[PDB]
Amino acid sequence: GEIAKALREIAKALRECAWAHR
Amino acid sequence: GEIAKALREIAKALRECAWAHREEAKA
Amino acid sequence: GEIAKALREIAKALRECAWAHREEAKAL
Amino acid sequence: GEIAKALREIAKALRECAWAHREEAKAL
Amino acid sequence: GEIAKALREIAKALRECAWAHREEAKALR
Amino acid sequence: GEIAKALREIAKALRECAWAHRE
Amino acid sequence: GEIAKALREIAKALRECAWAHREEAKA
Repeated sequence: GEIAKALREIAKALRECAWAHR
Repeated sequence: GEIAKALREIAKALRECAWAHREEAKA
Repeated sequence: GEIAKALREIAKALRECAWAHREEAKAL
Repeated sequence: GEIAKALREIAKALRECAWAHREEAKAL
Repeated sequence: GEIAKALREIAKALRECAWAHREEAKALR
Repeated sequence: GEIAKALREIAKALRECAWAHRE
Repeated sequence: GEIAKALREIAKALRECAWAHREEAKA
């Protein structure tokens, strides 16, 4: 579903926020 | 749908927040 | 719809958090 | 609706997180 | 509702993240 | 509900993000 | 459900964000 896909996109962005902290 | 579209906008904003932190790490 | 509008408000707030943090990075 | 109200509360809290950074930006 | 209650719990957690950021920044003086 | 449980998990994770900077 | 699974993925990402911030603070 499109909503689930967007939520996974949100998670991916948050993983970027954590990896930026590298 | 517009809910999914708004959620994608949130993801986009969070990628900004990632970009800002990278600029923080380099500063 | 009201939920979509609230979600966009969340996105706006997060753009406001990115802006504020860039200013921290520039203040440092 | 209650869900939209809670989502707006989340946006408001995130504007607080921005505020916290701005106060820092003006200090630092 | 349970979903709304959980979302409010998220808002509360974020207000805690704002408070913590403010104190961390002040702890670094 | 499963969605409500995951949302509470998100809240719990955010409290960890707060404790990290308290730490 | 797929939505609940995605939300749990978001929670997991935020737990990453706490681990990363904690190490930043200790570094």
